[PDB]
Amino acid sequence: DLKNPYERIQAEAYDAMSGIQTEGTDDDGGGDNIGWINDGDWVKYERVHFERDASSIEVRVASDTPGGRIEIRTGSPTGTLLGDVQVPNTGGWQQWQTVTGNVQIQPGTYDVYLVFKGSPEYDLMNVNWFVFRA
Ligand code: NA
Ligand code: NA
Ligand code: NA
Repeated sequence: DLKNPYERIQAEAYDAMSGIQTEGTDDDGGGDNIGWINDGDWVKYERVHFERDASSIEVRVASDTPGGRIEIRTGSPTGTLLGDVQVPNTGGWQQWQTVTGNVQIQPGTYDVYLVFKGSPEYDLMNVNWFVFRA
């Protein structure tokens, strides 16, 4: 029941969340995405085990609005920021692109949170999956 950050983790496979909902995705491979994302919402993935330092994250995203950003934190939604990712308008809620951002994560096992940030006035993005790189 550990999660491997160096292979895709599906965003709907969260252990806790605040503010979001899931739906079926039109992205290739099918499956699901999280959506209805607003400024301050988050998702938690428990027991994510890094055997080696991570230096970036890659996230599969879509947005019909101006987008926003994803903060990577551990331990709690307020835990130290380890990196972030900018998410642009992609031309629609099921128009998918992969974005990346730097992180610094040392080996260990963590509760990983993706915390969504942007304007409070519109929903920000959809997320299919994410994966870290060393
Ligand atoms: Na929301
Ligand atoms: Na960044
Ligand atoms: Na997914």
